Amino acid sequence: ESYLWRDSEVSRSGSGDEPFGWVPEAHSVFTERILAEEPPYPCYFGTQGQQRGNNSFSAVDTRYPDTHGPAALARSLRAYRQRAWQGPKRQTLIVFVGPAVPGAELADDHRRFWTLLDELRAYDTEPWPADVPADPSDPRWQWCFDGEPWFIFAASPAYKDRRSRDLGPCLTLVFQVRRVFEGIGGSTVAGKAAKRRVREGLARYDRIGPHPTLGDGDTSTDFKWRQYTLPDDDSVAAPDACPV
Ligand code: HEM
Ligand SMILES: NC(=[NH2+])NCCC[C@H](N)C(=O)O
Repeated sequence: ESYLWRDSEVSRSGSGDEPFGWVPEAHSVFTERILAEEPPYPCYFGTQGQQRGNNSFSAVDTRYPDTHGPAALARSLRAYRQRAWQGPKRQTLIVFVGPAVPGAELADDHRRFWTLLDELRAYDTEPWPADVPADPSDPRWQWCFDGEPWFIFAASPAYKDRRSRDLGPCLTLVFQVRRVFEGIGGSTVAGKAAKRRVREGLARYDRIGPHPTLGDGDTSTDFKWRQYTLPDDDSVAAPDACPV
């Protein structure tokens, strides 16, 4: 019924040539990435959330869009939002989009990601937040669903130098509600300490440095969309080029 899974429920996602028959493998690669010991995954928060049982999963199967597509993901997002606002603050939803496409370029995976986020809006039950501009060209735009803005980023196997955003063979969407950042807002002492620690991790793991669009946390950053789909290099997209 529900396509929202905890780690122990993933194996029932699918088998074989079924819808989601590739999902257990995608899940297994993801957990190996973020639990690796040497070098450790740069985001220790994410590692800790996995070890502690606080990550949830879902998927989109491009071969079954009527049943295992954007409409179903929108249901899973609503169920996740409810779980994310209870119990531990540091929860993440990880969504695999598959099956994997051997040979896909990063730009192909980014286009897929934006099309998904665009499409999901049609299946929201709630009014768009009246304090968040709905127009993606606005500097204060953020992707919103079920009444609130989310934190969201795209992971792909086509990230070569920014290996931290290679989470396995599928386009992967990593969703969180703002609750995750309680106590470690970018302007707090703890929040700065967390940036230093993750950034040291990145230097160890990736071949390219942290991207310029990740700010210092002292103000709300304009054109947050850019952080959703970082390039594999140091280039900065035109602020008006959000594909939604
Ligand atoms: C499975 C879950 C997670 C993954 C895969 C993950 C992944 C990442 C990655 C790849 C970055 C580097 C910046 C970027 O590419 O956008 C990052 C940075 C960060 N993450 Fe995580 N994360 C996870 C969960 C969390 C959670 C649950 C929190 C908070 C509780 C958190 C806090 C942060 C912080 C503070 C940074 C540093 C941002 C900066 O230096 O500006 N992450 N995360
Ligand atoms: N797990 C992550 N990559 N988090 C990115 C945080 C984005 C940032 N706090 C902002 O809204 O400007």
